[PDB]
Amino acid sequence: SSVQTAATSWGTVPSIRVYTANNGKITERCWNGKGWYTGAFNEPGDNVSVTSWLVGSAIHIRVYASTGTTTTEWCWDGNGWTKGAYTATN
Amino acid sequence: SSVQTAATSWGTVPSIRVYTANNGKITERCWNGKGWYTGAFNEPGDNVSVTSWLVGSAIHIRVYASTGTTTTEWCWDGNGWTKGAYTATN
Amino acid sequence: SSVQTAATSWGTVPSIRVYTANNGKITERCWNGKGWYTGAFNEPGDNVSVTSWLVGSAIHIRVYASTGTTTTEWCWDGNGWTKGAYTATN
Ligand SMILES: OC[C@@]1(O)OC[C@@H](O)[C@@H](O)[C@@H]1O
Ligand SMILES: OC[C@@]1(O)OC[C@@H](O)[C@@H](O)[C@@H]1O
Ligand SMILES: OC[C@@]1(O)OC[C@@H](O)[C@@H](O)[C@@H]1O
Repeated sequence: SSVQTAATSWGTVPSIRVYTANNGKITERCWNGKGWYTGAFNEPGDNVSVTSWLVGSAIHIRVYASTGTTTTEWCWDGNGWTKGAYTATN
Repeated sequence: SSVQTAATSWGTVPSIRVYTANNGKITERCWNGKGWYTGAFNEPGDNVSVTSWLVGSAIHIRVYASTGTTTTEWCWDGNGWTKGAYTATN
Repeated sequence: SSVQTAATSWGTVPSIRVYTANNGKITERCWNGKGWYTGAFNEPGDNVSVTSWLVGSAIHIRVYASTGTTTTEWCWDGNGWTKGAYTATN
């Protein structure tokens, strides 16, 4: 009956991204040290998890969105979100 | 029917913090390389997620606790837990 | 009615591990920069969370699997998964 969140962060400011799944809809709230705002991420899912890493000063993000037994990976690589190649025989 | 956990860690020992939401109550078990113990975190929530970063050797933690459509951020910055400024129009 | 995932990553390639709990069974899909494959992790749980850290170039992983009010820690330290010492009075 409650929403579910995943979070990642990078740097020392830091930057934060919080993802929230809500009735099959996943949104993103972001923080970069000046204020909270709403991010470009809007994707279907009943559950979400996230991890992130830095390549120099480039941020790369992977969000794992799941409806039922199917799980989809979304990749941020600085040029808008794109679908990843993840798979599973759940 | 089961409890839900989130975890973060830092350093090389390392330090670990595991957060558990249980019937709207969120507790914290901690590890610093000598034994598991119970942490100062005790907050209302049906769901939890966490991220953390280091500023030199200072640890900063952000825990995201959710009941229903409302989500609250708690900040550790070395001086006890305090409420953060996170928001969302869920 | 949906599966639940947790994710961690390390390095710059990077390496990714995605954990999925599905009807009390937790599996692992892995990525090391050449393709997605299925990992050695197969453990009972209705919920999962993960964190990881590096000691030089050695990866250490901690997965937190939960059925009901009981929560179990599994440790990867380069020599196969082993049970950890975590505890809680949930
Ligand atoms: O497209 C980006 C990608 O190749 O990055 C590495 C892994 O996250 C893959 O699942 C993903 O498809
Ligand atoms: O008070 C600490 C704070 O400013 O830190 C950065 C963000 O986590 C904010 O949501 C939070 O309120
Ligand atoms: O056996 C490995 C271990 O000691 O590593 C540190 C902590 O994760 C403990 O819970 C765990 O048992």
